[PDB]
Amino acid sequence: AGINYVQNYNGNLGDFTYDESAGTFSMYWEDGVSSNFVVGLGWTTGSSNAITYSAEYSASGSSSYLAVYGWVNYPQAEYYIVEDYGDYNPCSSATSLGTVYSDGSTYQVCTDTRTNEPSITGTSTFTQYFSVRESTRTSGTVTVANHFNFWAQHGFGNSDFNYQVMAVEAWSGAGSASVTIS
Repeated sequence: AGINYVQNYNGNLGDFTYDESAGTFSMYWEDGVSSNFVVGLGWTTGSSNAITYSAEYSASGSSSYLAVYGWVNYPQAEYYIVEDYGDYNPCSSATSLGTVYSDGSTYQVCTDTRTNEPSITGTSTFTQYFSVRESTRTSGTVTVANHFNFWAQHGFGNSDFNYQVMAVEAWSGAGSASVTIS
């Protein structure tokens, strides 16, 4: 992997363990949470290389994602390639951009605008891009490039990347996750 960055945003709301040199991490939020966490492992600068992962992920009670997650500095954007998830589909509610096919499934693609919300520069206004896998799974390869190229026709800057990680996020309910990046 060449993992050089640990993502920890409110990981203390649950039990986050990781080992950078093995590329593994776990997160348990068995009791539930009612605030947002995002944890995981990755690289201080994102790129379009494929990511292969393997996970156990149990969050059917939970507003949660298992996703490639990362940011672009300018135009400021937060992005997700959601491989599996719980009770909430961000594309149910956001503006639809269409569909992309990659790595064995279609993904619905959507975007949203967040105003004065926490971001890599503090509090600011940014765009979100989502690809949500139609056949959810917890192991495989994500050909990031196919998503970036599709989003780029819709304004995604597709360069000037900040961090990028394989992540678990939850903001409600309980669940459990253990992930290896290969």
